[PDB]
Amino acid sequence: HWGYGKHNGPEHWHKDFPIAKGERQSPVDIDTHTAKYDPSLKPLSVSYDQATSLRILNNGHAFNVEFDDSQDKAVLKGGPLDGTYRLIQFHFHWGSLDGQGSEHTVDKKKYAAELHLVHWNTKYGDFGKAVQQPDGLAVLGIFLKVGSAKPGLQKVVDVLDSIKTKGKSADFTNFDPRGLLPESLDYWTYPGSLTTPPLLECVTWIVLKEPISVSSEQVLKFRKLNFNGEGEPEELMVDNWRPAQPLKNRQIKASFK
Ligand SMILES: NS(=O)(=O)c1ccc(-c2ncc(CCl)[se]2)cc1
Ligand SMILES: [Zn+2]
Repeated sequence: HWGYGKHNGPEHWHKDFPIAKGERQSPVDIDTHTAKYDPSLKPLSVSYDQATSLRILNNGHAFNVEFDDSQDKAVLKGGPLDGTYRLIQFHFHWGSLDGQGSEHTVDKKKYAAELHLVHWNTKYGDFGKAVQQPDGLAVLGIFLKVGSAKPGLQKVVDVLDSIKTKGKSADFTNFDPRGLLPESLDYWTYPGSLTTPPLLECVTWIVLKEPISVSSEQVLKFRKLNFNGEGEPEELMVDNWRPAQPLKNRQIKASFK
């Protein structure tokens, strides 16, 4: 029953999930002038050569591209992280209009969309145990702006017709998430949360500075998805983003000068 409408959207979530008003909630605004360069941050390691995508699912809130995480095949390491974090899924948040859609903001600027590559810390054995720990997850966040098409996204865009409604899934093998990465791995990092219920405070956020460009046609196809199930009243899957939350007692660190 939580969602993104007038009666069940982000300002209501605290009633079922009181941690919504917690001390390390996400997303946040990234104030680029107050983030401090941290020369001790190690370089980020994104090792996606052996990634094994399996399936694409409309879960009623976003679409997830799911990966085989039963072995160390697509891993994130380095940066602010200790140990090895395994890719489980990616998804996006987007707007009804190009002027909004991202969850994180940069000096209050909203991008058209935001990609989340979700990874779990292998020392906790599985995703469900990992989300109960303060260092359980690492989410790589990448902003999308509208301009030139992203060739590596098109395979995703073109399957969306087959998962229009909530609960639909489709086979989605051999998708290479390297084709969704900008050139630079310069990032900001801070401790935060899942940005949807249950809003668990288990995430090391790593948000890349360089956006990727996608075409207006690509993002228009995201906006034809539905929040509803098949044979229910059509409600377009748009504006599935949580707004910026208070920073509280946290510092955002930059990997670059
Ligand atoms: N937007 S986000 O990257 O912070 C993010 C990632 C993962 C989840 C969940 N995965 C399984 C869940 C219980 Cl079915 Se909730 C929720 C939110
Ligand atoms: Zn997300």
